[PDB]
Amino acid sequence: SEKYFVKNGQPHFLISGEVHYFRINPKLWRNHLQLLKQTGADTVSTYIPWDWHEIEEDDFDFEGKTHPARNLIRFIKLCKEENLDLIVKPGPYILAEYENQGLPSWLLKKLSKNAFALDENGNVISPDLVSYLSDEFLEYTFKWYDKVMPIISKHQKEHYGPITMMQLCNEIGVFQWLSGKSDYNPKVINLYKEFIIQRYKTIEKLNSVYSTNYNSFDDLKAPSGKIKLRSDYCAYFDFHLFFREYYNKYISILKNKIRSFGINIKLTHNIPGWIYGNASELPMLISTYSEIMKNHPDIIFGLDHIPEFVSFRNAHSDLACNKILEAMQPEAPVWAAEFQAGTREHHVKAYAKDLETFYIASLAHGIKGFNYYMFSQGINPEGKGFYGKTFYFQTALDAASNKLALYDSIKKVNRFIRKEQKDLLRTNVNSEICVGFYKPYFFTELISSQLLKEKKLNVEELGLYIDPRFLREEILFNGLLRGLQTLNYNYDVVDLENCDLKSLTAYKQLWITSAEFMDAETQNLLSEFVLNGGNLILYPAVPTLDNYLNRCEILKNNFGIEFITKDSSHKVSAFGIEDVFTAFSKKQIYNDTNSKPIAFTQENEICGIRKKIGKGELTILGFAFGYTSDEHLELIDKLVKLNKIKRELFVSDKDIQFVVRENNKSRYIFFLNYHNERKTFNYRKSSEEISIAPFSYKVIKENK
Amino acid sequence: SEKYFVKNGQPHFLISGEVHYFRINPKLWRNHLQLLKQTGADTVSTYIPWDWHEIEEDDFDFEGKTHPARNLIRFIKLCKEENLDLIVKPGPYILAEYENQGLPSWLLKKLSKNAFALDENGNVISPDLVSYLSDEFLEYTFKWYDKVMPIISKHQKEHYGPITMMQLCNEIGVFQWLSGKSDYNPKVINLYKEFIIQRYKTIEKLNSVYSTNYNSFDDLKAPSGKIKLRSDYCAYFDFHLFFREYYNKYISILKNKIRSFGINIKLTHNIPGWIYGNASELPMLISTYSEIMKNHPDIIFGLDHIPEFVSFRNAHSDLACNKILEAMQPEAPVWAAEFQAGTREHHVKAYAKDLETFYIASLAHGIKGFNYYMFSQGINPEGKGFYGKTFYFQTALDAASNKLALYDSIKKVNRFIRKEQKDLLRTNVNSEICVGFYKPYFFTELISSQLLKEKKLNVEELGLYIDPRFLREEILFNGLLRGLQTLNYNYDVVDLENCDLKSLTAYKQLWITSAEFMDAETQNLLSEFVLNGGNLILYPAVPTLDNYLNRCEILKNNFGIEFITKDSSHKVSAFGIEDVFTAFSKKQIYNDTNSKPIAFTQENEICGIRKKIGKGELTILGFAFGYTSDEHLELIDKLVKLNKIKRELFVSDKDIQFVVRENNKSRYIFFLNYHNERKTFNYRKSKSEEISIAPFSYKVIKENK
Repeated sequence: SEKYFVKNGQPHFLISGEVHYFRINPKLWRNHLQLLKQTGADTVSTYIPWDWHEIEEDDFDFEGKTHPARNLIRFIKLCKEENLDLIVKPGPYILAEYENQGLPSWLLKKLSKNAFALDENGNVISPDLVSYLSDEFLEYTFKWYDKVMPIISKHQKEHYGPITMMQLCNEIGVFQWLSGKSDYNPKVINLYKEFIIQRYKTIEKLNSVYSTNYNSFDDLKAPSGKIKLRSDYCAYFDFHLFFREYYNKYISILKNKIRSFGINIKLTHNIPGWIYGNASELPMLISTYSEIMKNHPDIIFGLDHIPEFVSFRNAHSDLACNKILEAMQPEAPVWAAEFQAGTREHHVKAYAKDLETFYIASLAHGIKGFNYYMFSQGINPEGKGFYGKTFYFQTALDAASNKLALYDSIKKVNRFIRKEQKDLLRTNVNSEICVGFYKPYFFTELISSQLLKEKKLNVEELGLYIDPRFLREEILFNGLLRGLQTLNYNYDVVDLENCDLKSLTAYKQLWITSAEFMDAETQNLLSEFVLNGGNLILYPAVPTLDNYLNRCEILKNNFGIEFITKDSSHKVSAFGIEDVFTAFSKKQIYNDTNSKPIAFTQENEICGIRKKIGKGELTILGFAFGYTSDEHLELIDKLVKLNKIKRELFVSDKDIQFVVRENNKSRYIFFLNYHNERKTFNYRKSSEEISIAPFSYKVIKENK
Repeated sequence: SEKYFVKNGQPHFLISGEVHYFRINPKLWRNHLQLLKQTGADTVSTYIPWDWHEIEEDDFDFEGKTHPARNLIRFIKLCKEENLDLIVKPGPYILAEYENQGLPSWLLKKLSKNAFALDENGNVISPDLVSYLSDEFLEYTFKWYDKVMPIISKHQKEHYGPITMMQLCNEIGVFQWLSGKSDYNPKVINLYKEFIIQRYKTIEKLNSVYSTNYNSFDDLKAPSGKIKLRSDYCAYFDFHLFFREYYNKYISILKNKIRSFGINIKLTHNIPGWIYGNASELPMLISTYSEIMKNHPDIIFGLDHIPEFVSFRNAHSDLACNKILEAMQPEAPVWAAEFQAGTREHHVKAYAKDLETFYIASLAHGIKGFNYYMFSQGINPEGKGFYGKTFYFQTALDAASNKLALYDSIKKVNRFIRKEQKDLLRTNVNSEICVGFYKPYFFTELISSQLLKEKKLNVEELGLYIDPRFLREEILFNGLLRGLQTLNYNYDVVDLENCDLKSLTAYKQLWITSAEFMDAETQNLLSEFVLNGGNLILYPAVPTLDNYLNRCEILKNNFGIEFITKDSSHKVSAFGIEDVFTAFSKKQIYNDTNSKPIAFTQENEICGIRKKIGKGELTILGFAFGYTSDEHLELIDKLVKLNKIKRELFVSDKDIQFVVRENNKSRYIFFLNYHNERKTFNYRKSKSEEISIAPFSYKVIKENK
């Protein structure tokens, strides 16, 4: 049932620590590794920076010939001697606050202009930003691979070396997220043209979907600038699809090259997106990897969790991310490839007592393995740091291997995980609620994000009122998912793309946060789900358009729904809850023939109905709410209770969060106090009186 | 030397609690007032909502004829019976999470289009957002004042009523700021044209400053859209100067109207700007009040502090805000008109143990009075809540008057205040460091802010590289001021506008965070400061332009500086500190003439010097740093120590914050732990005392003599 790492044919909790040999005095390599093993960690993880080892063109030092900290071979030997497995990350990009993001200075100086990512005017975006599919870039990457990959191949577990996994590059696409800028390198744009011809076949077909007036594919230009027309939206939508395919073409080239060295170990990639201690943008970054995840069952994506603190302000972020990755990557364990230990930023403190609670919360929230990033602080050699001499602060170990406050917290958590892993890894939560993940709402990193200064997507110019990023961040991520977690209702997430109806029948309710657009396949899926006996909760809009903003009213028609969109006060009443604040003046007002009205505008127009369709049940709310009042928690609670869903426990203090994880034999109850208040409470199934410190936890075991 | 409130010729710490009579069962008003008085509070504060009392047009209820909680008159009488003084706040705007921000529904339905704030297209920005000088808006406002002001006048302290203070309107500009758009209403555009004609006299003089080619003032239009030319920047700069006059005209009209009722009590206004628990934009909002604070010595501005939590992430916001209000309003005590109690937002928790530390930190940080907002929870009657039925959570009292967890925290703090106020209010911190506040850098709410929808200002298009909002947010507010507080160096802030040289000579160092532009008056002031014996630290730029981006090289010439601007690595070395990360590739490279070079680029070019000039000292760094690395604290520490400034205490844990306040009689040592760590440390005045402090907690030590 559960997915988990395995060691010696038994469940294994992967405990890795990140230790950058190239940033640590080599006299202290053994001490760092011993102190890491002594916490109960089983694995160590590092970058192998191209710039650090190809010191000049075709001059490689992996043995400390030119700098003792270039002795990669010795570091691998010490990992083996100190009984740690090793994760290696040879790039070619490593980021990691390393100058030029790990690319050699000599390479960036030598590359032709056409090897760089270019803006729409043919100017170099950044002196350290190559075009991923540049011939010259891949030729040099391949020569780096020809030197580092034989070493990695020799030192795999197979050959009783320590190497058990390898990351390909680092956060593919990250520079487009950070800048909001696409690569317009003509070679990229040629691949985009081929993608469009492949997709539409004829200019007439393209013109019919986009409402363009092209005489041929020769008329077609890559989109740029603000979206003013529905045709611009269409072109940008497909440009996002193209980048997902392009990142798959890149990682496939690296993967096939790596496999040519007989490297048969597990391959990895990593997903960023936390900002200022919350992760509502991370699902957008998950969505950039949609094509890789479809085409590579053998590449495990892990999460980069950067909470910064642990409170009710961010309690919901890690769980939502873990659940969305599980939806998109069901056949691999959910693990944190970069699991905050200390802080990248001196002024952004990472307290041991916060991170200890985050580590236990992560267990509650289904994490199956993690890599403490950074377990060991580093000192940048020889000028090579982008930001200062020091790499991370408040780590488990400083760069000199001094133990810091976090060390004892990691040892304590690791001791618990080792004691419990055989049973804990085989537990799941009993979710009766399923929440739909509609990937096209997330396809906006070039047009609408938390990092994009000037928004290119303004849906009011397109004749729309529900912005997909507002919906996915405030109505879904910070709204419904935060509210369910706060109310201690389990949910699962499901990827609606190519979704199997049979998997939806497990759940008592499916929740769909819908904008005005949804593709035919998803409208058909939801239609069949209800007609066959499913209970659907759908808000804030019945969709009437497809992904290209062309008419598509399958779900509306199948469900017998009629509506007019009308302006009214932001507040509605719903299920007898007065003064429910909603996001929009515009609301769907429903015809109530064969329906039960359950929500009303200030002038008593019907903005929500319940209906029986076939064997199933529909609840439609023509208004948007997230979680910004107690009325929103009341409404989510009432909606869940329509299908008689119960929490696992009665807990006397509603502001205690709990997670019950179970299998046939074992139950774990995780109690999490995300508040600056000592809380005393009691619990029972739906003597037993417990006190939890501020920003703390308690784990109870029950035998069944 | 300290400014503080006075009652009967003695220092008085103003302790107010906000209690909304209109959101509380009137049978429980007395119980709320008694429980507030029992915390040691002396004052209660409330809005008087126009929508609540003018129930239809020209139908007024202040006596509970139509709803018991419209009985304002009984609430005033109960304040008197329960020995609480009263602050009243009749609007016209109140915000207060009240439908339509407090304006009557009947009003917003009746007003014509011209009464609203409009975008550059002519469209209504928000259906509750009026244009302040709208003739129609002011006519209805005056009719509301005609009914509420006689009541306020009758119940003033001078007539043995409880009313001691009144707020005019609420956070002027806040509704516009939150909308993310500026007001292009036609009353506004016409007043702007009069403003420009009065400022420049002839189109030729305007053209000489802006480098424009207008044939007449009739050709000049209110600036709109993005700044592409230095002349666009000039137009928007005057547009900012115009809005500061516009807000002064609004408050002036309200004040003159109020005074006509024989209302002689203290008038107030309240300052917005906290966002998600920090206040880096608050200085922008306070700068919009520049002309009010110059023209109205009798209107006391107070701060609206909304920390939400109390940690290292926002520790510097309240002190920086308190210091900037003191700079703009040096003749009145620094007070919080709204001092967070509970939370306005159910999903944004406010923990008693956080706010108790915030209260003590506020005392350390020089606060002289406050109004706990909200002391009492409310329930909206009759659907009046903007966002739900309940008004505030985790307050001192719930709407029923039950004590909640915060009540005992507020009683504890108030007890310490009442025991100590006679001495505590008279205490000062010994500030050897003065930081300059250059208001023009803040004048960007039309073009560049955290809330503005459209970024109109891109300095690179103007041939500049130092953005005034980046400088004031990251180099000054989150950088220098955060760094000085973290290092436990006391600083004062001084407004450079019409600044007296004698008010700068008391300090060992003056720190100026400078862009490439600075007016001739300020360039001249700083020149005289150093020539006369001042010690000046100036970065990241010697300015070479004035506020209209025209040539002004006064300070460069007076300091005998030559420089070229050159691109290099972000990293520099400064005072032997290697790998100091700086914000820009571009840096100032100084000639070494008659100077000591103290900072170097990766190509070892000189990007900082120190020199002696007349009787004074100059330290110039041609690179920008805030506080985003440990090297930045090292660099600030090195700079402070150039003039042998010392901390007041040796403390064994550098992450403990302290403030020493003293007068002739008493010394108070405030220790603040903004970190989630139980800390045990020792200290001594610069045999050591040992202290253990809880996470997110505080200690106060009083010493006699």
